[PDB]
Amino acid sequence: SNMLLNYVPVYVMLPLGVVNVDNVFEDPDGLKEQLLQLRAAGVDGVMVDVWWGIIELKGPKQYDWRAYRSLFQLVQECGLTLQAIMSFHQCGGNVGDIVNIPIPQWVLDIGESNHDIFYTNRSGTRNKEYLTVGVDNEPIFHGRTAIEIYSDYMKSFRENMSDFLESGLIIDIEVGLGPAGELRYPSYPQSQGWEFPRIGEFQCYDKYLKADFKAAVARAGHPEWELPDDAGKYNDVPESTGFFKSNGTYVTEKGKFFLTWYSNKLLNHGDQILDEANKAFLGCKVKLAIKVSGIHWWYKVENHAAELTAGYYNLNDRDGYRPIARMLSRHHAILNFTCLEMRDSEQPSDAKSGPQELVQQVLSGGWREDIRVAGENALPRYDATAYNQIILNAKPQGVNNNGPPKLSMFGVTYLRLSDDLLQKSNFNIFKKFVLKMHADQDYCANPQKYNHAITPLKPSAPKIPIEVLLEATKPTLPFPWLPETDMKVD
Ligand SMILES: OC[C@H]1O[C@H](O[C@H]2[C@H](O)[C@@H](O)[C@@H](O[C@H]3[C@H](O)[C@@H](O)[C@@H](O[C@H]4[C@H](O)[C@@H](O)[C@H](O)O[C@@H]4CO)O[C@@H]3CO)O[C@@H]2CO)[C@H](O)[C@@H](O)[C@@H]1O
Repeated sequence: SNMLLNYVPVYVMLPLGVVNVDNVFEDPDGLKEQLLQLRAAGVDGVMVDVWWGIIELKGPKQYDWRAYRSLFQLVQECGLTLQAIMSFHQCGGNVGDIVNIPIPQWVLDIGESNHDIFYTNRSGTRNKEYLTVGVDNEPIFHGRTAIEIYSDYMKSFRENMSDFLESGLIIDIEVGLGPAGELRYPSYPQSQGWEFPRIGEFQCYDKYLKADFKAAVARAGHPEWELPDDAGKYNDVPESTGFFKSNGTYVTEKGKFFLTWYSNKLLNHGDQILDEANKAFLGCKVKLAIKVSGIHWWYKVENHAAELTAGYYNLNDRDGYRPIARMLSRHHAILNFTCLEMRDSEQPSDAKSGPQELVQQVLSGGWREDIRVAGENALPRYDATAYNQIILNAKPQGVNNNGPPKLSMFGVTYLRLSDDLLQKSNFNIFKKFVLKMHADQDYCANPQKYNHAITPLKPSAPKIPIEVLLEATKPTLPFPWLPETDMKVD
């Protein structure tokens, strides 16, 4: 078999706010010159937020798809494909967020009077960037539940963009499932202080989550159990907490029970919404995808504090990612792992960071459950170092000169298309990165040639029970990585 079978596509994220809060496509001409640059570089496609808070701004079911229609048209004129994010979250409080885009005002209005629709920490701070899982199924939004809102939105998108869907412009629909569009709790909000190598806080204090928790413990036989109260604050270190120190609460029954409850709320949140997405896009030539954050800090300590916290119940003896991957399998979805570039040695020692290990764990789990795996770089990088790291992760065992590689990622979405990137020296490097992702081949317009043809979305396979999902917590050894890519940028 051909080298082309080694190709991994590359996408570029568009700038935040290319459609402003006013639902206006501000600078088509500018963008256009940029896109044309990417097309000549050999880039396969681009990724864009489809902000819920811009589209359904006016009131319920008052969608205005016009400015996005224009943008998609321009992308299509430029010969690029497109990855569309159903962004049901706010833009603004996270790293890199240069523009503020909130959720719909009319939703915000409701929260003015029912504060418990937001994620809440133990101190009672309400985070407005995303609606809490606790209201997925509460019909308090003018008669709709939150899941109905998301679902209606995706249906509308589907019907209103059907021409672009059928012309094959859109290749994947990333379903936003939490803050920054990631399936996670907002445990590390910059907007509340949080600073890097801090552990973050559990976000289950809104009333619906607290009531669910309380009923559940009571059924377990411990009505008396409460939500954690010894876990510290955003910027603690684990050892400084009752919850996470050795022999702390996290390894008690109560803690295990809690952690399981907490992490399972995510799994079910993701499963239910993907169900809705599957039905909305049924028949379309697209794949669905979700985003999983890379919480590499504290990875190297037994407690994995930041991971727990974000709702990833990952320990050294409990795989907290593989169950997500298994969940994705019934929906035929892709796991988009949002941190691919970092090296362990670039982290402060005191953060006990294990980014490379975390990567191998996550991709291996996906590959093992037989799903497709994609990823992004978490932070803006322009150096060969970062690029060669992404290339290694893309094809962990190198290129197969006589067939398809044994392990390969399904795609990688580079972080942001800025002025800096297009600078002459930066862009020259990038061009190389693109070439080596492409395995030394020229850009290949027909994906069928590299074994990526998209077939019409089928219906989801049947619900897998939580027990079965949870079997995937059994630790496995990762697949073997090369120490260095065989296809470096230098
Ligand atoms: O336009 C698409 C979306 O883009 C933005 O969200 C993306 C994040 O910016 C990107 O970093 C990533 O998400 C998480 C990373 O996996 C995780 O490592 C972390 O980044 C850390 C970093 O590891 C650490 O060293 C540094 O010092 O602190 C950072 C922590 O904040 O958190 C990231 C976010 O949870 O992928 C996201 C989605 O593509 C926009 O904010 C989002 O609104 C857009 O939808």
